[PDB]
Amino acid sequence: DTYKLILNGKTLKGETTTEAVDAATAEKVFKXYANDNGVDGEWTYDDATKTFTVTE
Repeated sequence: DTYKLILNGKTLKGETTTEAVDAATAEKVFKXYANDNGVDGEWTYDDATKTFTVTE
């Protein structure tokens, strides 16, 4: 399935999707997009849209 990440940095904002078998593969692609943009923060998940958000 298509999983999405919304990257909500303080100033650096972005979005990305990855095709993955499970959510917690997608989350661990997304944490390493997030951290390697140099952006960390609180993490949420929306099951209905398969979308993570990291908010700095």
